[PDB]
Amino acid sequence: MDWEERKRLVKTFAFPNFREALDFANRVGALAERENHHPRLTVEWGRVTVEWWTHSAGGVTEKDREMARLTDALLQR
Amino acid sequence: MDWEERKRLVKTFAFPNFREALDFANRVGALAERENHHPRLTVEWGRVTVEWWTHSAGGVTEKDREMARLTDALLQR
Repeated sequence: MDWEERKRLVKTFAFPNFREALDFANRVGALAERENHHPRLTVEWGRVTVEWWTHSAGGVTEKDREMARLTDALLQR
Repeated sequence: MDWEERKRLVKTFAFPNFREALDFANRVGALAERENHHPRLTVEWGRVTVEWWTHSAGGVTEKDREMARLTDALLQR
């Protein structure tokens, strides 16, 4: 599945367990630290939901889309 | 704040940034792996929300309360 504007940019990533989901969340966290823009991450067994938005703007901005693309890049598909 | 039954057992933990919130989430994850019971974790700047429930029971069980107490213990207040 690709990113969707739900006002936030959201995508869920599937994993075989909790451990791998948490591992991915940590990589997204490192990315957030580097770009000075943080997501809302939801980690549970087999899934990580990543949400990007800009509070001040009350929605999705170019920075959020950049973070979404950098998040997908972490998968190196 | 103490744990509250919202059917799940929920509590939010405050932090000064995202990094420390993620660090705490990882400790809760290790705890979950040891006890074979996993929470739904929400990590964002300055906060980690921890939710415990048992799917099959459709609510909060003794195991969830045990996990809540073990989660607080991680803080070693």
